[PDB]
Amino acid sequence: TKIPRGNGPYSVGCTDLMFDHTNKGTFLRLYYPSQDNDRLDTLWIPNKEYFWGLSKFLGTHWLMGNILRLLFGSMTTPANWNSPLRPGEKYPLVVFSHGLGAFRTLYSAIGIDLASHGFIVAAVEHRDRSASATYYFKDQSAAEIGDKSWLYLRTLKQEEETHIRNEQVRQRAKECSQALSLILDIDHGKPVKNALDLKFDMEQLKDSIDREKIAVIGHSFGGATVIQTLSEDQRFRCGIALDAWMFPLGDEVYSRIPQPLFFINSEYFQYPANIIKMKKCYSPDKERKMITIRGSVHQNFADFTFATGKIIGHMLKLKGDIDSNVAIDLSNKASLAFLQKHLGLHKDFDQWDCLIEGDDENLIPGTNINT
Repeated sequence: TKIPRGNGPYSVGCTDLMFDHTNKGTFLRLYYPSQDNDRLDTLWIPNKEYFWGLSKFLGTHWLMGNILRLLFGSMTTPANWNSPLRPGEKYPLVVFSHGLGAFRTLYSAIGIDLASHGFIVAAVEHRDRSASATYYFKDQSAAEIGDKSWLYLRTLKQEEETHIRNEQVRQRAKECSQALSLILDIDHGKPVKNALDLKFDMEQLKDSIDREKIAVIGHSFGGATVIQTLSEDQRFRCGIALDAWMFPLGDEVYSRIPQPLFFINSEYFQYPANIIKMKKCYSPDKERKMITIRGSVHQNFADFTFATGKIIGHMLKLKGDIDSNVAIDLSNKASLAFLQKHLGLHKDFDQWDCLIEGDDENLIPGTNINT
């Protein structure tokens, strides 16, 4: 309801796709240009179990899950649920990777804005136990019945963090690559039975993808995921890391990323041990850009920044000093200029090329840490 509408001229639809039905299958939320703009009715957090998972992630208990559920269980996001895909054009494609404790529906302000500018967005739900919650089906009959097996976030010990975070980032990159293969195979006529029964016929995606114009975007854990996925999969032609959390990455990735990479940071999250890993990606033979959104916190990139009032938002660290709409517009506009530049798009996003340089009252070129 306070999650902003896309600023672009396309109307936006949304659906969910799970294939195959198993814990090793792909689960994603699709944002796309819709033919028609009938009602902004997409349910933001569609199952009680995500609220239960958010509560466990936050360190609270059962009452917190029910409180979040009471507060946000009927909150919508501004996209036409299961609206037909707009025909007649091949769309560039973004694969989006969520942060630790998030899941596929929590970056709709970004997904919806990109889609309103003519992108298809596949927001993946990771099954590495980094999502607060996710689900899959133990067999085709459980899928037919809607009999969901839930998987909740894994809490780690200290001695575990180094090994398990790196295993999770590797699974995450496999899941981004698999999600892309799923969309590309559908684009080229692979018959798929969605494990979820929804009005959106996935045959509409046949011959709807501009297969040369693929990018990967992600927040926090998903920013590390951008870098791992780029190093393994040359089908992704550039990456945008939103407040990348660099800890999970092994030292081998930094030399292994030919594609252009854009770091969009919050002012109040970053720290030298994290920033120094970002600088390790820099090379004179490669395009790396970094900007910092002045007055932003980590949560400015995710949908909970639009979920509360200005005052509660500041106390819970969901909002920064900057206005949440001003911050997301800067991140989305700079993203669009970067995607036009490195995917070769024939649109007008280059009007924001200056935001890539950090040339704005609310942007810092590079970083406040050491730029």
